[PDB]
Amino acid sequence: MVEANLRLVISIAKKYTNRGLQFLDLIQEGNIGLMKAVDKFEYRRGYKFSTYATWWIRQAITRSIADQARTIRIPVHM
DNA sequence: TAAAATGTGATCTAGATCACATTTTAGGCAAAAAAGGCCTTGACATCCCACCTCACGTATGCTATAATGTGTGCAGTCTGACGCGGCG
Repeated sequence: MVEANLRLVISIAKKYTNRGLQFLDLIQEGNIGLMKAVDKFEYRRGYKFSTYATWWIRQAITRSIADQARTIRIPVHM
């Protein structure tokens, strides 16, 4: 599953590899959200998988950029 | 020889005498008491300490139409010598 959907991970990743942090870190975090979605996904919902891990990936990257990527940590609320 | 010094002598005038009683008052010796030095007491004032203390802030979780191989805006190519790994 994971080795299959790596291209989803990288595709979504490089929408956000504008000069925020760096490519490969967005990619790696994307693989983390991917592994979550593989751990959680239900076939019985019968939907496509792409959407599910799209959400999960996007969460993971979207707050790893914010936790990291600065010398001064601004937490999520600000 | 000009100009300053020298005798008339009786009539006075501010202080000293002189023995003894009474003050004083030292000065200096004993000290009473008061006001510092010693401590205490009551009363205040201000805390240090810390002991709590709720609101706001913060660490973390999912969101099911679906979407799946970068690139990406740069460098302008300095150059002469010296090592080293191919390169026959």
